[PDB]
Amino acid sequence: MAHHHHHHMKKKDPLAPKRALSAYMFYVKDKRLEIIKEKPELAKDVAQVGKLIGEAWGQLSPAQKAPYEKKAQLDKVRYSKEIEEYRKKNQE
Repeated sequence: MAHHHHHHMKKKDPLAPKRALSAYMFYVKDKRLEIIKEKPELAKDVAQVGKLIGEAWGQLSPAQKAPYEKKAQLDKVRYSKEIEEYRKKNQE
């Protein structure tokens, strides 16, 4: 199973429990995927996209930040701990 089409790498986490992406990642991938679909030219501008995220955040309002943060945290925590114990007691 070593072809040019499919390369050996971490494409997904099949050895992990059930869980969905967190608000944090959602926003990140959202803004990025959006800037790419609408502007695929700068899609190869890691620095650009990054600056956009940081700026939008530091200049974001408490309305969306409230839930975005609360969810991002609760999710990041629950997920972190979840996978933490699972991984520690995985491949048994």
